[PDB]
Formats: sequence, structure tokens, C-alpha cells
Amino acid sequence: HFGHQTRRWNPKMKKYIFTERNGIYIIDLQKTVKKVDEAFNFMREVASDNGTILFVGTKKQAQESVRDEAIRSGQYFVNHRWLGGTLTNFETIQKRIQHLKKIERMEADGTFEVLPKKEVVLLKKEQEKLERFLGGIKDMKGLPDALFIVDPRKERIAVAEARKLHIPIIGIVDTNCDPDEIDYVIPANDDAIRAVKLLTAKMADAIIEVNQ
RNA sequence: CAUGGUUGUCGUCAGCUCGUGUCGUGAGAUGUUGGGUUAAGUCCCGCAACGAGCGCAACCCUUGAUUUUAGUUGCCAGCAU
Ligand SMILES: [Mg+2]
Repeated sequence: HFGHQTRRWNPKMKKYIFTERNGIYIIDLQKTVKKVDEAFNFMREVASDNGTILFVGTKKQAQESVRDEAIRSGQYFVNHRWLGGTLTNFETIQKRIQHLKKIERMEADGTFEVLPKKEVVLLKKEQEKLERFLGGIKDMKGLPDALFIVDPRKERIAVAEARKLHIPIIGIVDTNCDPDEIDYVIPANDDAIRAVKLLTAKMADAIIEVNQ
């Protein structure tokens, strides 16, 4: 399967090139098979306790894929910017959670109107801006028991903070990326639209098989 | 030039900070920079930061038009004197 140019590759993935071609490297699919075996097994073994599982899709080409798998799988996700402090500053992110909860309870259950225009002026624009980040994780009460990423080159903050928390992380890696930070890495290109979906399908099946 | 309290002053300038987080051996930084915009760290997009406080703004008084209430010590149109 494809990779990225020979101009900016990472030698940590010498294990994973296979039979290169015009400008772009290609990946050892059998290695990929074994890695997805370990990762699928481990995802199932993690979520067998009904844990909390977080997805990252900060990259354009996998926003939609991550979102679709996450809504099908009932486990939390992110696609817009990674708020620096998601899990380290989780206290204050959870303050923001409580705030959003208060707003959407105040609009319907408590009194909707207390000001003359402030509701549709500011409260709704703010609630848009909150959903523009918090997405799925609004109902993630505790920390994750495991994390999925799609591009540890783009998503280094999420990777780094999960590492500091010693949360187990997993994720696809293009040739530019670095697996040594990842625990149960999967070699594959992350810029194509079909493949990232094709992997998160299996990795959401892994949790759906056992959330029951 | 021991002090309180009161006061000018930079300057009604838009700035000064902080909890948690992160980077840095560390002091420190981040946030508070940037691109725009605004009278204004005002507000939006973006960002290893997310948020908050003091300030800014607004709530106050006054002036600027008008409705209802009340019409004397004010007013005088329609009226006589
Ligand atoms: Mg003021």
C-alpha cells in the first residue's frame, strides 16, 4: 500500500517499506496484517470491561470517517482542533462540559429567556463554538482507557499527553510519522480517503463485538 | 524616609494578572503572541493551551423626541373681561 515521498521519510520505519516506486514508498502489507491483528485483539481486550475509547481525526481526509465510525460505535471522537489539555487539563475541559450541559438544559428545561437578545445573540453562537470542538466527548465522563489517532505527525499533542498519562495509544502511521512513540502502531498511508475508513471499520467492530 | 486614611500622576491609557495544563535544567515562557477589526487583550479565525479575575464596555445621572397619570404656586387655545 502507498506511502509518502522519499523527500521526507522517517528511518524509524525502515521495517515497513516494501518495493518502492516512482518517488513514493510502498508498505509491507503482511506486517500491516500482523499489526492490525495485535491491535484488534488488544482493542477487544481493552473494551471488554466497557471502557472509554477516544478517536482522533484532526486530519481532513479522516474527519468524516472517524465521525461515521464513532457515531456507529458509541465511543467518543474529535475532528476539529485538539484543545491542548484534553486529558491533562481534563478538569477544566470538564468545566466546559458542565457549561455546555447547563446551556442546553437552560434553553428547554430551565428558563429559556432571561435577556432581550442575548440568547440567540451569544448563547447560541457560543454553543455552536463549543460543539465545534467537544463533538462526541461531551458525554465522556472519565478519562479514556485507550486512544486512537490517525496522524501522529499532525496530532503530536494528543500523542504526547496520552504518553504522559500512560494511556495506551494506537494509530495509523504514514512514512513521515514515527512509530517509536506509538505502542501498537499500524503501518499504512493516512492521506487516502478509503483506507483510513477501511481500518477504523475493523477497529470499531472490535469494540462493538464486546460492548454487549 | 515609621504609618493609616485621603489625593495627584502615568492614564479612562488598555492594559495588569491568575488556577489548571504544557515547553524550558532553570530563571522564565505559554496563555496575553499572530491575521483581521475595534475607541478598547473589543470581537472573530488560527494556535499548547483551556478558562477565569481586575480593568474596557454595559448597569447609573443628564440631555435629545413621545405616550399615560396629576394640573397648583404653572399654562391660556377655544371664551368672556
Ligand atoms: Mg465603564
